[PDB]
Amino acid sequence: LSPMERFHLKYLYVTDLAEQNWCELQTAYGKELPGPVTTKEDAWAIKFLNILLLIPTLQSEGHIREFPVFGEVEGVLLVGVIDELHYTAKGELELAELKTRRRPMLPLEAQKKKDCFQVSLYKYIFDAMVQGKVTPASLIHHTKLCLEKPLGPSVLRHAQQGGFSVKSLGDLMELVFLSLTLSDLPVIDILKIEYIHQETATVLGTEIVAFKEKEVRAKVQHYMAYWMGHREPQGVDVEEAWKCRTCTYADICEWRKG
Ligand code: SF4
Ligand SMILES: [Mg+2]
Repeated sequence: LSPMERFHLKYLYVTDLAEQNWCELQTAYGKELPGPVTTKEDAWAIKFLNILLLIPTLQSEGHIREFPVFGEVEGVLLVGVIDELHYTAKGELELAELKTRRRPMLPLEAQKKKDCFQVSLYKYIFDAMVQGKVTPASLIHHTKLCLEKPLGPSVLRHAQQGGFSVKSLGDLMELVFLSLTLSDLPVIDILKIEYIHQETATVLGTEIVAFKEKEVRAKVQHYMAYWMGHREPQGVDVEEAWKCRTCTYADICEWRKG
């Protein structure tokens, strides 16, 4: 029985893989020992209507926030939300992820590696979306969305308020696929992480992620291999054994003992 089946998971979040970069075993324990008026058809419809509104905003106002992303990645559906997207002064599409720290210390290199992998996943999924690699069939196969169930009045409220007339959920998805791929949306050019002190608003550092598609794909194939149940989960390396000093599951983790 695969972890996705054991933990009753049908898709994953981008942060689930980011926390998996910190420790795969700690992430596994987090899903095993954790510590309805709307419908999944309605929730995804709201996500689609947000996209249909954000695409022209980014292409006209040049700046958007909270852009949802999704797509099948190595047999697993990965879902995420981009903090910020905007065109630079040179016409480059830049992604911004803001990290606030309560203490004014520089971020750990292990924290930077985890954050670099999170935004690399954002570009990985976003680029696949605007280039026509994410179909409505792949989402329906993974989310079990029933297309003939009519959308609840909460969504038609959220919709016609913006002027658009929705048909069924299937027609809503086909317009999203059209608007993602045929509206001249480019690939994300710049991946930018910014670390800020919460109080004094001091810049604690700024990373510009050097995106390499082959390395990103290889790391994803390795991580998704565990979730599909093809290999045992791994703990942290010995040089990063300090991660278990504060790990919730350090008292029953037999990797830290072995
Ligand atoms: S104790 Fe260390 S190796 Fe074990 S789950 Fe926690 S962080 Fe991972
Ligand atoms: Mg964010």
